[PDB]
Amino acid sequence: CPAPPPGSPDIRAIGYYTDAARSVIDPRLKTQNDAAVKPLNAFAAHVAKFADAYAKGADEAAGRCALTWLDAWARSGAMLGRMAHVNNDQSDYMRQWTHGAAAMAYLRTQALASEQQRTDIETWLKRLSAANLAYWDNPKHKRNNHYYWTGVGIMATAVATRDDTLLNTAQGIYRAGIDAIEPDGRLPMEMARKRLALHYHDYATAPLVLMAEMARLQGEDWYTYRQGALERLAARVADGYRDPSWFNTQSGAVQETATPKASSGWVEFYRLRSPDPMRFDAMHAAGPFQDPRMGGNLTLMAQEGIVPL
Repeated sequence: CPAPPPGSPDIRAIGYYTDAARSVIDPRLKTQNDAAVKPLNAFAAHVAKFADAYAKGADEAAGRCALTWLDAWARSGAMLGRMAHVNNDQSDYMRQWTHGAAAMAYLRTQALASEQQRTDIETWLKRLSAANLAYWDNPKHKRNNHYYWTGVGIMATAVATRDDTLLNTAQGIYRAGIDAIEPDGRLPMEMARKRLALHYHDYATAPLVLMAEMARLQGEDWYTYRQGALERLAARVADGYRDPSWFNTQSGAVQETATPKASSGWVEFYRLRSPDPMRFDAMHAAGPFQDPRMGGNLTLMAQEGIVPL
């Protein structure tokens, strides 16, 4: 168990896209963004590592290691300060993604927390939840995938705290995504990303499924809501990787060749829930998948459960 990095209240992230469709990256700005947010990404990467090692069994130390990192940032009031904007709201997005990754690690290692630790972390996770959720009160922020990733931290905090109010708002974020699916299967805000249209349909499917799976922790079958819709979106994503023909036309760009990776590991869960599961064998074969912002190892979590008992 290493030592936790500093939990600054303040974030200064850097947007790195150059075109309106937010699909062409500036390399100079991505390297600058990577360095600016190295401690946020490092915090998520370790605290998920500690959870994966915990879920391997016979390693209560790793679980208690993450709870030390999470408790340290809790008392630092980390990420609750200034979200510095330079050329966009990339800092806000990092708070959304880092909160999620944090809330997942606490959801997964919760059982080993002391009472000083449960109080510190949960109070922090709810005080983050309020912050990230207040961001989306401004109607000028389109509620695209970014909105649905905010639900990862809200949902995990809700289930971890057993807060029925946070459960509903979290359900509202998921349902808002499911409602955004169009009859042809498209999410029009993800479809407007051109050469990354498939990629962002994939990236949009990840928090929706993961939210639905944590709802299973409380016996709720969220795939019931607007049943069949998420299948349509999930199907196009699986179709797009074999043949990007549809995505090419509906986006007006030639999709960017790419193998499924990391966040696209939502398919490890959804294939257990779909009516037509063998359709996702090709994506499943690209595994295993691991993503700190969704809790860690999605392939194992789909087999052993999000929360190891």
